[PDB]
Amino acid sequence: GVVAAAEKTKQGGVLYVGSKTKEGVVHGVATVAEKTKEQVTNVGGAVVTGVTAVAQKTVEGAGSIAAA
Amino acid sequence: GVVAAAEKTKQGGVLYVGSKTKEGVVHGVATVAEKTKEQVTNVGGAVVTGVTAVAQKTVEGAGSIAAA
Amino acid sequence: GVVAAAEKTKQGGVLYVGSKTKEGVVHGVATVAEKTKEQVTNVGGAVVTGVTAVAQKTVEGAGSIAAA
Amino acid sequence: GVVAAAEKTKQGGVLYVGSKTKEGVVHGVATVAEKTKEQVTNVGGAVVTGVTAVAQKTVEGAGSIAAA
Amino acid sequence: GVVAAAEKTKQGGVLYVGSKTKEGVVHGVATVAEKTKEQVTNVGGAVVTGVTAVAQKTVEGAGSIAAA
Amino acid sequence: GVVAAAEKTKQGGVLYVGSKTKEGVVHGVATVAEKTKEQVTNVGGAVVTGVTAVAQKTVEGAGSIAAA
Repeated sequence: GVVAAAEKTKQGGVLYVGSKTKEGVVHGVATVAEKTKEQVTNVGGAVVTGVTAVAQKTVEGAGSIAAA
Repeated sequence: GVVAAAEKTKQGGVLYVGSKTKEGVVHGVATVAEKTKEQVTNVGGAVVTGVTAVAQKTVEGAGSIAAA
Repeated sequence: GVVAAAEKTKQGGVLYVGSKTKEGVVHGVATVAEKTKEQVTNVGGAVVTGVTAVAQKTVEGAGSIAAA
Repeated sequence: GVVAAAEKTKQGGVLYVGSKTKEGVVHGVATVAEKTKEQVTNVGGAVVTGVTAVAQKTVEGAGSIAAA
Repeated sequence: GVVAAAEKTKQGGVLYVGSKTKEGVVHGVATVAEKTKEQVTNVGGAVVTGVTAVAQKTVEGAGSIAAA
Repeated sequence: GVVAAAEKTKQGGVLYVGSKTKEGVVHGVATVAEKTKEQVTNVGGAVVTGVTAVAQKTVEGAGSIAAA
């Protein structure tokens, strides 16, 4: 087997973005393989894909991953 | 078997986005493989796929993954 | 097996971006390999993909990963 | 097996970007290899991808990684 | 096996960029190899990719890495 | 086996450069080698890729690395 865990505790801003382009296909996070036995795809934290996407102060949480 | 867990505890903003392209397709997070025996896709945290989607202050939780 | 974990605790700004370009495909973070036995894809913290994407004060959390 | 972890504790801006270029695809962080047995891909901290991306005071957390 | 970790504690501005150039593809940080057994990709701290990208006071956090 | 770690504590600006030149592809930090068994890619601190990119007072945290 394999193990992982996390927790959070706590005890105690303007931004301008105008987008402009005529074309672009976009992929966030990816991998590919033919003839491949153990394709394992793992993702955590904060992630998004968009022709525009913006990351103000985005992560206050915590985390981890493991495999194989 | 295989193991993970978490939970969250606690003891105690302007942004502009204008979209512009007419259409051009987007896929957020994915992976591909022909001829694959141990085909595993695993996902956590905060995720969306959309032509625009935005990540203001998004993650307060916690989490983790394992497989094989 | 493999093990990982993390936590957060706590005890105690203007920016201009105007985009302009005529075309661009964009991929955030990616890798590729044919004929691969142990294809492992892992990501943490904060990452986002867009023809524009901006990272004000983005990470207040903490984290780590391991595999194989 | 392999182990990693981290934590944050705490006890106690004017910038302009004008974008202008006519074309240029962008990729953030990436690597590639054919015939490759143990492709292992890992990332953390704060990283983002676009034709322009700006990193104001962006990292206030902590972390690390290990594999193989 | 292998180990890594880090932490942060704490106890206690104008700049101009106008971009102008006619074309440029840009890649943040990358490496490549055919015929490779132990392809390992690791990144930390703060890094971002753009045809223009600017780093005011970007790191207050801390970190390290190790592998294989 | 292998080990690494670090930490930070604490207890106790005008500049003009406007960009103009006609073309440039730019890569931040990279290396390549075919027929290479132990391709190991590790990076820290802050570095950013852009045809013009400016680093006022950018890294005030700390770190170091080793692998294999």
